[PDB]
Order: sequence, then C-alpha cells, then structure tokens
Amino acid sequence: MGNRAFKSHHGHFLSAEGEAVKTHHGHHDHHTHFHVENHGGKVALKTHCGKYLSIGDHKQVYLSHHLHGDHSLFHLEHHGGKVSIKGHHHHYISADHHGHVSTKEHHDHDTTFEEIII
Repeated sequence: MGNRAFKSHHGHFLSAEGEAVKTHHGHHDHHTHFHVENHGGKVALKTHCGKYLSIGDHKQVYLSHHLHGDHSLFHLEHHGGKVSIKGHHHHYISADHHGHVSTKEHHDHDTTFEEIII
C-alpha cells in the first residue's frame, strides 16, 4: 500500500522523473511518485499508468509494462522498520550513494530502504 517513494538511506528516495528513474528527497511537485500494490503471491511496483520496476542484466535497471511473474513484478517485504525489494536471481534492489541504483545479491542496509507514503 504505497503512493510515494522508497527511501534509500541518507534522505533520498527512488522516485521516477521525465523518462527515467531518479532519487529525490520529497519536496516539490510530484507526478512521478510510486505505488506499491499486491499481485497474487507477490507485490508490484507501479508508476501511475503503465510501468513496473524492471531489471535487465549487467547492473542495468529500468521499468517495463504490465505482466505476471517476478523481475518485473516483485517480492518486497518489511524489515523491523525498513524494507527490502527482491526480484530474480535472488537479488534485492540497491541504491548506493556511489553507484546509484542497481541490485545486489547481499542483503543488510545497502539493499534495504524505508517506505514513504502520503
């Protein structure tokens, strides 16, 4: 149940923007927020009209259309106070100061975020 963004530490949260994914605080404007919603045995990441978190390979990360499965639709779960998102190959999503957003096989904080709502 979410209609805003995911905090990846420090104070920035994955958000969408123009034709690409970015990380912002909260702030101005809008319109490229992000919605969590369930899908059968897992959960989906969906921006407002046609787009679901998607991962390519080689640390390349983007967003695809509607579909069923994992990789695109995801399995994401809470963590005490934080969150963790996971898709294919046993990787979780990552957001690292140094290498922006990608995914990692490990799982501790670097691949664990907050949940921000409205």
